[PDB]
Amino acid sequence: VNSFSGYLKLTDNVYIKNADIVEEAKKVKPTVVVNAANVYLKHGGGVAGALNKATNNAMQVESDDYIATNGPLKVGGSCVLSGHNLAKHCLHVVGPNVNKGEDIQLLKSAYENFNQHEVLLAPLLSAGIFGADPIHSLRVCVDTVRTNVYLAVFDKNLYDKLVSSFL
Ligand SMILES: CC(=O)N1CCN(Cc2cccc(-c3cc4c(N[C@H](c5ccc6c(c5)S(=O)(=O)CCC6)C(C)C)ncnc4[nH]3)c2)CC1
Repeated sequence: VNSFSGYLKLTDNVYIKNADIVEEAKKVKPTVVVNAANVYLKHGGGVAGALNKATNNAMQVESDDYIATNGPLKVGGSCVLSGHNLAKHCLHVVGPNVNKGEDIQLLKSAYENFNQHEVLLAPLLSAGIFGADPIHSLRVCVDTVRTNVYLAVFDKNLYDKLVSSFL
């Protein structure tokens, strides 16, 4: 299905919309929804907490079972788990948190995880309280992702700065 609408195409493979990723996931029910995860898959705030709350904590129960069996992910790494009622699959991706001293080179590695899936609904990796320059995160996305990615950015002011810089 992947019925994305209202998206502005920036490149042959990158689209963007001023929207809440949770609301987009409920409407579209995409094949893959990307979560802006941490290495222990603990979804307490921001995007991760919003996606987990939309699943009524089912994402957290499943995440805890994955960590118990496989251990933590690494910064720049990912894992595929159920999307529950939001998507067929959830691709949990760990972008570097520069506000806590993690290296920005790892942002490229985090975006490279998107390439194993044909179509993804995703947030701007490492933006918000993760501390990275959001326009720089968009540049890395454009230069790294080669499959089709629909970026949901829930802030019209940020969306307008991204569309203006990209033009
Ligand atoms: C109608 C109603 O009451 N609502 C509204 C609330 N809605 C649920 C709801 C509640 C709370 C938050 C969010 C939401 C935040 C968010 C989003 N934020 C962006 C962003 C990008 C990357 C990262 C972060 C943030 S972070 O979380 O700071 C750190 C990780 C990396 C910023 C605009 C830069 N981008 C996309 N979708 C979103 N969703 C949503 C349920 C439905």
